[PDB]
Amino acid sequence: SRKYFVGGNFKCNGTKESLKTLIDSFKQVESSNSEVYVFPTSLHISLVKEFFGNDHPGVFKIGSQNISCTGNGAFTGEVSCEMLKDMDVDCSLVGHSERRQYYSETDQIVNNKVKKGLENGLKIVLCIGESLSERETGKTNDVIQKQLTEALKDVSDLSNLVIAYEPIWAIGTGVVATPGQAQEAHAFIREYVTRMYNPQVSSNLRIIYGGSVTPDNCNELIKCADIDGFLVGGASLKPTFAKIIESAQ
Amino acid sequence: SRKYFVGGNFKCNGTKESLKTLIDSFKQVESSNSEVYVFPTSLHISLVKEFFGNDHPGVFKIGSQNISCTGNGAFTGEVSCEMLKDMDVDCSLVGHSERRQYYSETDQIVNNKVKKGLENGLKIVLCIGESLSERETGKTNDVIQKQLTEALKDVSDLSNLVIAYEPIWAIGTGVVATPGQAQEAHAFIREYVTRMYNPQVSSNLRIIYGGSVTPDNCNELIKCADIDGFLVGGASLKPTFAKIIESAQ
Ligand code: NA
Ligand code: NA
Repeated sequence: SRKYFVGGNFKCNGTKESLKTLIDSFKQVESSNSEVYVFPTSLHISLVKEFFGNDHPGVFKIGSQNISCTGNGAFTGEVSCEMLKDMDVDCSLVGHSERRQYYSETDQIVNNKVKKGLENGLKIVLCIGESLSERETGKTNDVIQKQLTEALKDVSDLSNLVIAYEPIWAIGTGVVATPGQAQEAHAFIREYVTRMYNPQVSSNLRIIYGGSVTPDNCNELIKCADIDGFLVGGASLKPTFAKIIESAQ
Repeated sequence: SRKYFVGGNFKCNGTKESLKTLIDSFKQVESSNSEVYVFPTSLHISLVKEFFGNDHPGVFKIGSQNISCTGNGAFTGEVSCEMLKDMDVDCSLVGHSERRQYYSETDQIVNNKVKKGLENGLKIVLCIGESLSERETGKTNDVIQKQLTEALKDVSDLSNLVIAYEPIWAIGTGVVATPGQAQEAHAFIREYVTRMYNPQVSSNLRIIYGGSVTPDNCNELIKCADIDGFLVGGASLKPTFAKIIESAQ
């Protein structure tokens, strides 16, 4: 059976003081049957590693929120896979909705980043999802197919991939996603991955839910047959992120 | 008379070990009449601060290679001015040629970033410059005017601004800029700032040269009347960056 994956995307948040307090809480988490990652900002990755230190259970690992399309060189403002590996970071998000929406990350850029990450041995959390206009006009499945076809173009091996479904339509719009709707989207993603690859590959692929996750709804969502964990937003900046990890046990 | 400014842009380069060695050299620099900044990647800022420690000569300060357009929040992959201030970083590059060229930073995004940086108390190194096609078609001045007009739109106070002129036409093209050509571009920039503001403001504004700078040419360039220091690329990842600082004495 698939090992569950619980990620905490800090986004553009954190201070030295707030992260010190938060990581002190996370060090109290004694064990997990799931993979557990937190994704601080690039500015905070080394600090967060220092805060964890060695006096912890080895439940939490650290990931990046983004990776450069290129390796080292004349890429002002960018951070490369090789730099991350030097820092002992073995995972990154790619194609988060916010980067697609705000920073001109196209499907083709996302493909480039997935390939770059996987080639450098990183675990890549590929983010996909449709907007409210797309959902309301019946294009959910068209969008998921396009995003997968393009993001995974010439990507042969999914062993180090995880897919996060972001119900963009249900984030900040006043519209709310039910667990049933989440499950339906995850089942469809898995079904398309079967077509693009095969049933063995799709059966092994973790598909994590990247909508609104809190301590109040995580236990219901994780039971859904095609939901294999979470990519958590704001709830990952609170000690009760531990309750979300516990739901995945 | 203007205080000179020597910046070292590391771009997307560095490892823990290589930076440890480099900063150990930079700590040997005993004094400078110039402002001195190094701009590591965001991943490396806290480690570079560690390596300098708390008993060095106080010659070097640390800057960022980029800042977010927005403050904290749901901006995956971005690092904000407020985050930089929390880490005691007081300076950033904005509008570097590589970000304009590769990451879709328009003049309007650059304006947004200059305003956001300055409003948060950061010293902003605004980068401008024209391409080889622009230079060869006679558009150098048109391009500089446009870039300044847009980047400084509604920017009233230039006390925390520095401008870096990047002769993009002379970087990676096989075409080489002479110090005379650099001087001519710097003089034009200052002349246009006079028109946009006034001669007091333009006489106080540092305009630093962001073309090819090494220990072999820095002494000739710094003597130029309108060249007030440097934004150095690859030469800033070597101990001999110290020789470039020394040219600005
Ligand atoms: Na499940
Ligand atoms: Na000069």
